[PDB]
Amino acid sequence: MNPFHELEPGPEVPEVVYALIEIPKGSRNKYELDKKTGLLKLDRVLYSPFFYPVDYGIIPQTWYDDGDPFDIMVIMREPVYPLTIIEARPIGIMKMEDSGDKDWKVLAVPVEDPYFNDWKDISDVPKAFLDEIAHFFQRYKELQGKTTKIEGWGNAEEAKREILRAIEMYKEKFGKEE
Amino acid sequence: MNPFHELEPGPEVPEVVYALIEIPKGSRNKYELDKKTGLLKLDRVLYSPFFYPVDYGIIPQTWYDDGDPFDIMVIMREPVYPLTIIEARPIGIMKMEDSGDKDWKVLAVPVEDPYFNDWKDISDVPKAFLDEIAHFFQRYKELQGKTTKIEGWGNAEEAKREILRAIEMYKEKFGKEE
Amino acid sequence: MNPFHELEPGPEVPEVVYALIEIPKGSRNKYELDKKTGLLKLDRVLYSPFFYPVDYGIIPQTWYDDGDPFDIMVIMREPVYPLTIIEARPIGIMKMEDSGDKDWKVLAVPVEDPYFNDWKDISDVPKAFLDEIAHFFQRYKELQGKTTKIEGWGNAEEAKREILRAIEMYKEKFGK
Amino acid sequence: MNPFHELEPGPEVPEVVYALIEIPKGSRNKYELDKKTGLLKLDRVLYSPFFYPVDYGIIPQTWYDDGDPFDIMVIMREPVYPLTIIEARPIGIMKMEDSGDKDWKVLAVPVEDPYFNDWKDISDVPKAFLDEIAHFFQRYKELQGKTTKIEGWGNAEEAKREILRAIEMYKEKFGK
Amino acid sequence: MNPFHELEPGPEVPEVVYALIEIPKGSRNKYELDKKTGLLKLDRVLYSPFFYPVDYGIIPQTWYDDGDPFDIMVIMREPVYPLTIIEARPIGIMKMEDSGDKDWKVLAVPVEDPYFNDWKDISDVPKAFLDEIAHFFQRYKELQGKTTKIEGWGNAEEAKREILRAIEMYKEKFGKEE
Amino acid sequence: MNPFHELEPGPEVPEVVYALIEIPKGSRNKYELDKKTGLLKLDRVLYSPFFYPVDYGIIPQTWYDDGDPFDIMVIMREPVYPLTIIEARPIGIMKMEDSGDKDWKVLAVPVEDPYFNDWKDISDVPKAFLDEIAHFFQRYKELQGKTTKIEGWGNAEEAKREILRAIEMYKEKFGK
Ligand SMILES: [Mg+2]
Ligand SMILES: [Mg+2]
Ligand SMILES: [Mg+2]
Ligand SMILES: [Mg+2]
Ligand SMILES: [Mg+2]
Ligand SMILES: [Mg+2]
Ligand SMILES: [Mg+2]
Ligand SMILES: [Mg+2]
Ligand SMILES: [Mg+2]
Ligand SMILES: [Mg+2]
Ligand SMILES: [Mg+2]
Ligand SMILES: [Mg+2]
Ligand SMILES: [Mg+2]
Ligand SMILES: [Mg+2]
Ligand SMILES: [Mg+2]
Ligand SMILES: [Mg+2]
Ligand SMILES: [Mg+2]
Ligand SMILES: [Mg+2]
Ligand SMILES: [Mg+2]
Ligand SMILES: [Mg+2]
Ligand SMILES: [Mg+2]
Repeated sequence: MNPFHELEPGPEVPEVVYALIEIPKGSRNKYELDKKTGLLKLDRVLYSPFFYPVDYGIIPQTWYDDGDPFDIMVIMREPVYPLTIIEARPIGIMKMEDSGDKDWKVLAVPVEDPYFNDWKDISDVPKAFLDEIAHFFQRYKELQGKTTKIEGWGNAEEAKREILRAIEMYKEKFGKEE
Repeated sequence: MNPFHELEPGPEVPEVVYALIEIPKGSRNKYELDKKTGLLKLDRVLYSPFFYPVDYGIIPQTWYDDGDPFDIMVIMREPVYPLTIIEARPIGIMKMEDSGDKDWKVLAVPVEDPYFNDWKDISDVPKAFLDEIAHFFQRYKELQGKTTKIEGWGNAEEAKREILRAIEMYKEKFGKEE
Repeated sequence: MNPFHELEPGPEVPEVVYALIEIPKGSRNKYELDKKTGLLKLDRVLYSPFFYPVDYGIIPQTWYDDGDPFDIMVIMREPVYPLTIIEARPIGIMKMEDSGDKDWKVLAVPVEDPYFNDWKDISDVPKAFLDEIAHFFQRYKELQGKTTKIEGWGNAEEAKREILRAIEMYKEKFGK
Repeated sequence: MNPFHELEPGPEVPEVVYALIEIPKGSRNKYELDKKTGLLKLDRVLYSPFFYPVDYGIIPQTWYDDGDPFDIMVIMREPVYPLTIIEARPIGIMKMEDSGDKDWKVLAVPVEDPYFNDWKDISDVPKAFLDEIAHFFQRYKELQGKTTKIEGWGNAEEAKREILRAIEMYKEKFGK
Repeated sequence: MNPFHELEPGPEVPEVVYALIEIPKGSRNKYELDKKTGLLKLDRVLYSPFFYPVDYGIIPQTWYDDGDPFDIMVIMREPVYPLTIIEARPIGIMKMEDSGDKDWKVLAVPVEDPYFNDWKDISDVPKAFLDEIAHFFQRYKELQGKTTKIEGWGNAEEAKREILRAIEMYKEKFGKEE
Repeated sequence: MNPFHELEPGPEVPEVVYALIEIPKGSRNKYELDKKTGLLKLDRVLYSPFFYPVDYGIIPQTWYDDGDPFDIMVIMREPVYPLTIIEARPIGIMKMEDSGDKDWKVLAVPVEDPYFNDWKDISDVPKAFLDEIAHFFQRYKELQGKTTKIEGWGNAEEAKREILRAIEMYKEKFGK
């Protein structure tokens, strides 16, 4: 019944994916999906007084180079609740290494918030906002002794290539028969 | 595992029903239950800076003329979280057409909040509050080009007739064997 | 000390003005600065479940055709508290009438939030956001039996010429 | 400017009074207006996980048997910010003693929230809500070793006669 | 699919247990897990303007003398959402009778909030905080006519004995085969 | 009335000081008291998704090496509103430089929250909490290109000697 395994990656992949939100914007508690049960679990409380700048979660039925479900960040005006499904349009991708692992993260906007109707690529996002997101990931685990390195941002096309790669990695990981 | 299908319509229908809340009072995000999975899903962000004036959701194992689960609005002092069950006493019904469809909505109070112990019928509700609810539905989809028409309010008896009709429509819709 | 009279209209008028916020984004309570004392006052509770879509207030030492200080709307990500001063860059103006009075409202962004650094004119705002603000003013007083008429949006140059006109109306009214 | 002394008790005393809110509904921090400066001050943090069930404050230019401004409770759907003025219609009065002093508290509704238009007397309030307010005052200082004694609720006519008495106590105390 | 039955009591019982949170700190709504479905349900609205001083919930696969899942209180700086799993370190136990029933409650801290790293026993908690918790339970059902009696606090060792007893009572209650 | 100048530094300096809060815990908006008028002003929005980990403000009638009122951080469970006065017991001091200026900050607890009754010195604070505060100041202005240097934490005795020094700097600056 774990929604990570049960939900499809999206209704029109990779143009529109499902984002399963784990962490609402504004939260200092780092939630994740419990792997066994699919419940929400507290992974940690962030060691610094930082908050997630985006709603944050995973794309169902994906896996990635870092040995986790593929991360997705959805820009929401009003945060959602954990375990909410958002139909999301990928617009770019944050390129980072986290303790040496290729922990990249899709950046997306909600299809059904008209505020974002003309946001289709990484160039549509205010620079200071991209900088704030990157800085969060650069520093949020500094007090835990972790080395993170932000490479930069890729465009919507690159995000979509990576989503398709992650859908394939899930099939290989869990032995899914086409 | 979709709670819309699994939960009973109520413990003492139609005098007391279960309200499965999708949208907490105060939310501009319009959540609904995903039909396939039963997870919470973002349907849309409202196009106007309005908020749901009531906790809003559905009665399990109901269906209605508009091709959806039967809508219920519960008056709560402190909003609940999405996917919370409230034992609710129907006190009236909002009569409206939404794009030509008979989209009526039960108005109810929580059985277990003593604040509302003497609220048993539509006449117990402040007029301005009924007007605020009606006005929300009159205008919340105006920027989406939708025609809605508020007819008025029915009493507790009429709400209860409609609940029993909706319980029957669900059985017919999903081929339930008595 | 009544901040409407004590504060200047801005540090670099009309390119940068001071916005004295009365109503934080997200409020359904309609607060105003009390004319007499300068304290925050509850004017009303909105009759509908609407909330202010922007941080809303006044430009100090202004007056306007509707017999009030000139209104200003500041787009803020995190709302401020009532009676907070924000250095604000006008980027456009909502043209409307309220109960038959000309009641236009400046739209502005905070100078000191870098998110908005490239917002300089009305074309920089998402359409749907302008539509949501206009719709709020179109309908928020409907249950009070009041009529508003929304004309549309003017640009930053219009907004600035209106700010100057409102500064001179304050001198006309209170000056001397 | 100390608003307790500067503001009038009301626009139409005792039918409509001004409530100067100190504590928004939902607070566990007990704020007061500082006697000296008129700024908001933290008096204490309540010793128990209780929150004020009403917007709580004072009527300006009043005094009372307990050596404080006369207390007022305003029922608000959305809480206000501290130091907000609310035009309030008294509808009853909580009769209690606090540490042996007569410390009654007016119960009022906002004139400008139409939700409360038909709330005019103590019989218009749900019983359970009156019970919750009384229980708050019965127990909120228990861990401080303080004794409160709740007598019961008086009606709107009592409340108004007490407001007039408190207005005259302010003149007795500060008058001249 | 009821997580009370599906989740294990903890990853390292009784030193570390899972706390399944029902009620976030700050809530006046008293939520519980629906027994049949595992959904969140509104049990009541508290009759007084009190709020839960701790995140409050249950340890999975436990049962207690009072005929309920064993209660656990987790001290969180930022409240979690209902149905969140917290890995929790027991540090003491609140001893109370509620309408004559032995309704004791584990007090615990999150393993993964470093703020609490040196909280290991009841003596690490500020006295006023223990007093506030006890006073809440002493008075929160006073308007419902219920007699509650707070005995005091036991230490971490006693809390852990009681957790193991509750794990056994669950096996006996639901006929679990070792 | 500008509370920075009007309020005294404390009721029992330096054992108990008045903290005039500018920024509630949890804010990303950086508010300050306006030097001119004493109103709350938005100085900036922090460039990163950081929030103030403490209620943050100033001690009235103090001045400091960095050309500002002396900063104070009050640990509060429930944040206060801006411009609230809190009676605060200093328990330590964050030693840092900001853009090359000595910009130390008192750490204090509220006298009137019994939760903190046994917090009297810097050793009473959880390590991780001191680390989180220091890290906030280490990184919160990084995207503004500003350099801060965190030296470490001093104890209650240091903090109190600094408060006295800051009280005398105010007299040096404004005195007369
Ligand atoms: Mg994750
Ligand atoms: Mg990682
Ligand atoms: Mg990853
Ligand atoms: Mg629905
Ligand atoms: Mg419809
Ligand atoms: Mg319907
Ligand atoms: Mg007008
Ligand atoms: Mg107007
Ligand atoms: Mg006209
Ligand atoms: Mg106007
Ligand atoms: Mg007294
Ligand atoms: Mg008293
Ligand atoms: Mg006496
Ligand atoms: Mg009194
Ligand atoms: Mg329970
Ligand atoms: Mg019990
Ligand atoms: Mg129990
Ligand atoms: Mg400096
Ligand atoms: Mg500095
Ligand atoms: Mg230097
Ligand atoms: Mg400084």
